[PDB]
Amino acid sequence: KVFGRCELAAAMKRHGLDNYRGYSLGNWVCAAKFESNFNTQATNRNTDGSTDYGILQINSRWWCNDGRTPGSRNLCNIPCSALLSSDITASVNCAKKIVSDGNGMNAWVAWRNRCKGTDVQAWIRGCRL
Ligand SMILES: [Cl-]
Ligand SMILES: [Cl-]
Ligand code: NA
Repeated sequence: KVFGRCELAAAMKRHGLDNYRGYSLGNWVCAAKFESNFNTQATNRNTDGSTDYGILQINSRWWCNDGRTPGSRNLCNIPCSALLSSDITASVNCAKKIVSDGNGMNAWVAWRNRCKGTDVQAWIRGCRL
């Protein structure tokens, strides 16, 4: 599914991401925009043979099992395909664990390079929440 900006803001808010570990909602919406363009079916292969999955491009080397990344962990205890559902719950619950692990949202390269230090508020501007 391809969310709209405010639709996705509202789903993330309902799932408890607004202010999670001190990151306001605009941060999570900006990151989804630049990681997946709000498309829950996005996949992308990395140089090391791992793959990133879903609206927040979560990586199979650590976080989910796709049966094809030798020597990887599955720290969110899910198959990676669960992260491509039109229901973002699986992605959000795994992201909360990632963002809790010490390095915050710097885990998301596109957040670091395209959202960090910008007016992330703008991403929720105009939405009724
Ligand atoms: Cl915000
Ligand atoms: Cl932090
Ligand atoms: Na894995």
